[PDB]
Amino acid sequence: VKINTKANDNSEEMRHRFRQLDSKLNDLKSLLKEIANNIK
Amino acid sequence: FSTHFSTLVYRNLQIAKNSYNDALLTFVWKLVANFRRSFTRHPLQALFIWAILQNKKELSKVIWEQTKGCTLAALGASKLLKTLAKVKNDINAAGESEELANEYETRAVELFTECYSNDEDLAEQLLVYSCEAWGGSNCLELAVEATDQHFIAQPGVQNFLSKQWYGEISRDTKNWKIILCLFIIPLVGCGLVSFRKLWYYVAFFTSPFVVFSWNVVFYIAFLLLFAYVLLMDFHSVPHTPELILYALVFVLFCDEVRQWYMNGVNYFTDLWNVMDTLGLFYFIAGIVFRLHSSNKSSLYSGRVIFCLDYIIFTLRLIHIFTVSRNLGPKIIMLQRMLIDVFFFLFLFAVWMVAFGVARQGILRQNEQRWRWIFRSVIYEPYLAMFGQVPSDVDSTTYDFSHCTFSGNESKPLCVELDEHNLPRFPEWITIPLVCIYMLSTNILLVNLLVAMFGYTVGIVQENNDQVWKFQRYFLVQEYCNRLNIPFPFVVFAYFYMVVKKNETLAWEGVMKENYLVKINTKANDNSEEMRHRFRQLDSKLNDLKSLLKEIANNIK
Amino acid sequence: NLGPKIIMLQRMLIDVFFFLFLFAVWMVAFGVARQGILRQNEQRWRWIFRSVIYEPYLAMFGQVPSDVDSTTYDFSHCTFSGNESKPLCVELDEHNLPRFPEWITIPLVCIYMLSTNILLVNLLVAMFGYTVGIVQENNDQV
Ligand SMILES: [Ca+2]
Repeated sequence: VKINTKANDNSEEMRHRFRQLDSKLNDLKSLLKEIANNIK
Repeated sequence: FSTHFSTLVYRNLQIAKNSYNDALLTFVWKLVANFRRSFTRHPLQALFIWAILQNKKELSKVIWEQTKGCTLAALGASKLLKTLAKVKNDINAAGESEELANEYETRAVELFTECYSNDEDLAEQLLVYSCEAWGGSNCLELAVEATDQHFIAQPGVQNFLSKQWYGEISRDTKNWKIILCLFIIPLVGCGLVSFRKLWYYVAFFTSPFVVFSWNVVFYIAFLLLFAYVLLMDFHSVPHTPELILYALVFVLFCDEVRQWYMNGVNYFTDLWNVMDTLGLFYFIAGIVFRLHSSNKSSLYSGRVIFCLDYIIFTLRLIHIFTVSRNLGPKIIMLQRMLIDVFFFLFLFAVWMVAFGVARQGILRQNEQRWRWIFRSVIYEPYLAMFGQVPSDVDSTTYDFSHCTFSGNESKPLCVELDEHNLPRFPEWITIPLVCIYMLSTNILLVNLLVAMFGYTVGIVQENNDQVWKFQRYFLVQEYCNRLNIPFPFVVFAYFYMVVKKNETLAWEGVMKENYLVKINTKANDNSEEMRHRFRQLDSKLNDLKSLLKEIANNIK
Repeated sequence: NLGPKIIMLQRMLIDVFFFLFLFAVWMVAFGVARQGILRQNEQRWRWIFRSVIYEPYLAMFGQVPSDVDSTTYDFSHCTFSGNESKPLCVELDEHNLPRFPEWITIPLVCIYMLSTNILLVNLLVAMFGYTVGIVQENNDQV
């Protein structure tokens, strides 16, 4: 467990957070497109 | 090569290559003249040389990368750059030339690592390959005549040279057991000793290693026998062992003469050969002296010269034995450290002269004898620095009342003429000066040198090993030039000789491609993809905003 | 804390071996050139070996032996006959004149003294130096 923690101590979670942010932005864009389609 | 080549560097290059002491420079000059005079072929070599000459590092690197003969091209380019860099006196051109030469040398060194690791046999085959019209010579032939000890110091090259020196002997046995196996005639009994990985019996003698061991045994035996002949027995008429000594020494002289004949130019430049040549030159004078007994004691004088040369032979004994595994490296650093010896000798000598000057101040008004003035001034402080201080003549022994005032008597030392039978020499300044000299020399200057020597070792100890490895090569090469032959049969063989006298490149290219891929991966390992990901995210956000604007426009 | 110092000597003995060899060759040369002064023929293994070994062996440590020829000049005490067991001798003087020339013998004494007493000895201290600090860290473990 200690070895795994040392390996994980890289602290690169910002990349995953950015990926999640991009996914959320894509979801928002898809929701906007769906709203536009529903309006039309 | 004529129009775009220009003349700024062409004139200097031609002038320097007219007499540059480099065969590669002569070949380059000939190629340049042919290109200008013209108005396998190896054209890409000429193109690469052109690229290198005007200090175009990126263009030269690309052209080299395109050329097939990457390793040899890089080696020779680095050699030529280092050779021609310093002819120009510019402080800017020299820096760029040195930087490019070092970059290319390290580039080739790092390239060869992957090739050696992937296939040792492929590397071994590649190194020994005559080039085509581009200064044809093997890899190590260029490397050794290029300095660049870093390339030859790499472990793979050292292992190759070790196996070459071993030759037809398989390295699977302890060194001591192999040494003992040299002395045993049959190899059948020594099953445990790894001779190989009567035919195989005769294969053993062909190893240069065994030849070198036999040579040192013979040389030490010769030294001992020659010393016995010189000192133990000497007569007006020479006798059997003396004649055999002449025979043996002429055998060695002939071997050295053959070595000189093989390489005349480097013989004079080489330092070690000079000492043995001088020793032989004095030895022939020794024979001349012993020829005719013109005077009753005229033979002892020549025996003196014989002995003086014997000293030089004793030194050559160490000279030849230089490289011996862990023993050899210690010898080299002494050559570099001799500067400290020189400086210490000078500094101590001046103090010696002053103390000798002040020793004679006690003595009589006028020595009037070069013999004793020189003898005393030199000899006395020379002991004091080592032991048994001489000032005991004046202080420790006070007055011994033994002086030969008359010049006829050859008696050491004297005392200044006593006044009214009273010893006039005053102690109150003479003895303190003795103490000052003792303190200055025995305990300060001596103990300085130890400290000095200290810094000389640790600072330069790391590099020393490399040099030793380099030196190792030379001996191998030498014993590779003479192959294997016993000394007495060696003389006869020399006389007889005097009477008589593709796929690897493709593999290297593939390895170079793999190495370039590795270099590209190392460059790309920066791991800066997050910037590109952020740029893509911004582009996606802009696209979403544009889509929203388009939807709004469609609604309106 | 006493024990660790012993081990490093075993590793450092290589320096002792190398120094012994290098000093021995110089010793042999100087012993060769010491006997050049002496009579044409020693004809006695006993004294030739005794002198050649023993003399430079002191010179390297102390009380240089060349005082037989230079410092003491000629003592006029030689047993030319082999029967007499007397140390040392002088080359047969020509017309009662000591034939041994100083102008080369004494300089050689000085060269040997410089080579051995102050250079080869003071080398070993330096050498030993690097042997310690480089390997001192590991020694404790052993
Ligand atoms: Ca030689």
